[PDB]
Amino acid sequence: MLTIGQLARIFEISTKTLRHYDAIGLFVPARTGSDNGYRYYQPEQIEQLSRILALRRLDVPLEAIDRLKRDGALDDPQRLRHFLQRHQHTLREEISARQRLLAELDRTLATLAHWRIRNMHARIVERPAFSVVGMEYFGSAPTIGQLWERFIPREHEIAGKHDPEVSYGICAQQPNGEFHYVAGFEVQEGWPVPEGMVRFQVPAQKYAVFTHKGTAPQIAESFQAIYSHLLAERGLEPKAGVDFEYYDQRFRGPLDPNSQVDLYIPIY
Ligand SMILES: Nc1nc2c(ncn2[C@@H]2O[C@@H]3COP(=O)(O)O[C@H]4[C@@H](O)[C@H](n5cnc6c(=O)[nH]c(N)nc65)O[C@@H]4COP(=O)(O)O[C@H]3[C@H]2O)c(=O)[nH]1
Ligand SMILES: Nc1nc2c(ncn2[C@@H]2O[C@@H]3COP(=O)(O)O[C@H]4[C@@H](O)[C@H](n5cnc6c(=O)[nH]c(N)nc65)O[C@@H]4COP(=O)(O)O[C@H]3[C@H]2O)c(=O)[nH]1
Repeated sequence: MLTIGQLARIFEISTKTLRHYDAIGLFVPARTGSDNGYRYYQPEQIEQLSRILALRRLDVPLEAIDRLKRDGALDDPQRLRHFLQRHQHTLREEISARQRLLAELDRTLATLAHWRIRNMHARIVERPAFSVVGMEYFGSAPTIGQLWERFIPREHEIAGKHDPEVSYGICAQQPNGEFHYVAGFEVQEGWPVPEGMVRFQVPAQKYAVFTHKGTAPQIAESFQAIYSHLLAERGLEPKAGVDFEYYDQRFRGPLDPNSQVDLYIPIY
């Protein structure tokens, strides 16, 4: 025979969970110690307690278990299997119903994007030429976001940062056809350029500035809307030159949906 401590041990439960079961009359010990008032169980009851605890593991309430114990369904493998399949069917439907909501949710998230784009209004500004030092990349890559994580650990090595709280994602066109991306900071001329990095000069330009209020992978969608109609709808025409992303305090990481990024679109 097993003591309540031995039983509770091999099932890793508390000893009063078992006295409780005894008070309910759900799981009664085979006999009570006639000289210590202790509870003692038979090895034949292990599989019975095992099934009781397996129901509790399925979050089945104890009063349910007590209902099964009384009307004999708990000690019947066919009636018990029936209870479990039924409960299984509910779990599957609760999952299906929630999965349907995720589709409706994801469909609703898409419409929120168009609403955001419709609210991305342009502000026109002219800015003089300024110098940028950082890690450049020559070539039409299918990575940028990787250039940034390639660039963030070496940011410290840039001396003479005129304004360290703002950085730039510059994209310059080449008569090549290819484009030239550079991630860096505005720094005054004369300071040394860390090894493996470059100094890029952004010319003076007229700009249309669109505030992208979203994630960084979502930046491309803003660019698409900008060149598909947003400039035209405002009678502005893009001009060949260098654009850039303007990251300041409003930027909170490439995957934070609360990040804001100004996109300086050169125009006529
Ligand atoms: N103080 C106390 N302890 C209990 C009681 N019921 C179970 N135990 C504990 O459970 C062990 C084995 O239980 P068992 O199957 O009755 O197996 C027992 C039982 O079959 C038999 N036995 C020993 N003493 C007595 C006794 O006073 N009366 C009876 N009828 N049988 C006894 O010898 C086996 C070995 O017993 P133990 O080595 O002492 O070890 C016992 C004892 O530590 C109880 O009412 N009082
Ligand atoms: N046919 C049927 N009768 C229902 C239903 N819901 C309640 N009842 C009746 O109402 C009594 C108490 O229901 P309760 O307050 O929800 O209290 C319930 C509940 O808290 C728990 N319980 C028992 N069976 C189940 C079960 O299958 N699932 C769950 N989740 N809880 C149960 O234990 C109590 C059961 O006490 P009983 O003596 O069985 O008595 C039950 C039962 O006769 C139902 O969906 N179908």
